[PDB]
Amino acid sequence: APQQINDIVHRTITPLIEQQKIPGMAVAVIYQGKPYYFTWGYADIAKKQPVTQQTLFELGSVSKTFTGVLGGDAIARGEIKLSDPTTKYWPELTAKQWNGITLLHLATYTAGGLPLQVPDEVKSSSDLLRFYQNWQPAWAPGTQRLYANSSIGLFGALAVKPSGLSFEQAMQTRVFQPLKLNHTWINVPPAEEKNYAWGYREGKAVHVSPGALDAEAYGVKSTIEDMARWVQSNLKPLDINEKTLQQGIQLAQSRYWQTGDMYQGLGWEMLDWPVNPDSIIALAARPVKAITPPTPAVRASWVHKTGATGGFGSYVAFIPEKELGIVMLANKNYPNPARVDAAWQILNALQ
Ligand SMILES: *C(=O)[C@H]([C@@H](C)O)[C@H]1CC(SCCNC=N)=C(C(=O)O)N1
Repeated sequence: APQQINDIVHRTITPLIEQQKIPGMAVAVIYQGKPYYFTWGYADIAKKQPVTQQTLFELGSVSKTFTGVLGGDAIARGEIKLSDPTTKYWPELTAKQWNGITLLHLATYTAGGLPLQVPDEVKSSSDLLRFYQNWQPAWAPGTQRLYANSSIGLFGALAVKPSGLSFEQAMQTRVFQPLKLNHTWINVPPAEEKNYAWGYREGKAVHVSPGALDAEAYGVKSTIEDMARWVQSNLKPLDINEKTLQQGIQLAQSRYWQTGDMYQGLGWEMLDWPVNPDSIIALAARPVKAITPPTPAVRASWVHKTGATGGFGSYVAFIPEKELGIVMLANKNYPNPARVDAAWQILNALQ
């Protein structure tokens, strides 16, 4: 832990924890390709359990990066094509609004207005089909971006259909295991419960609730160590031995659409580096310009993903061209601006 990294990290995170009243936090900085860990506070306030490098945190929306890479891997395997109509994988989706909506639109939130959340009412596979059949797009496909769990969630569920594997089995065997993310789970096993941090919302300990397509959109839990490893894998995909996976990682970081200064990948979001911090709301509908054809992963990019659950807030960002990256996991959902400002403060300093 070079003193410079210790210094920038502690000087940035200590005040953050104090201002945001965060009970527990873990950070990993990947510098010149190697990880450095830092931990503060509590994983469980009541039982006085501290945050350690083995504490599991709910990644919330950061889970989408895993879904995007798993989708990229299925593409790489030839199991699906992003240009394929959604109906090719869900024939029961006969409603006419689906004509022209492809797996690319689902993966990138450009299907035409799918909702941020699947309604809680949807439980069964039957209610889900009914939800998508009855959904009425406000816009034609590929014209506007509206971040949506019901959009990338459907993408994740359909991308694994050809494999015959459940989404969780596919994720475990095709992404977690090959990358040695041995403490990353969609469902936390009883043996690992001792390490599962509690999230805190209004001072109350809470864990994420089950919901339709939760695994695919916001259901992964992981340790600061596994997330540092996930960041290393995304920083340098070429070191990954599994060909299809190496490929999927690259596909998830290609630039499919542009909205202002940001580009939409599969899961990951990117901005050209260098980026102004200030340049990095329940619903923000934004027109998008298609990148035809998609730009392959650009090394000079700030690649990132923010995510939260009712009780946790997380952020991951990295710059391929600098072999630099960071992961910040907390068991309190605090403002996104504060997460990005802290990450930029640290990475700019190490830049
Ligand atoms: C990630 O996808 C999640 C969710 C839609 O599954 C979003 C939710 C939030 S915070 C929304 C309002 N909550 C207030 N306590 C975030 C975020 O990272 O800010 N991600």
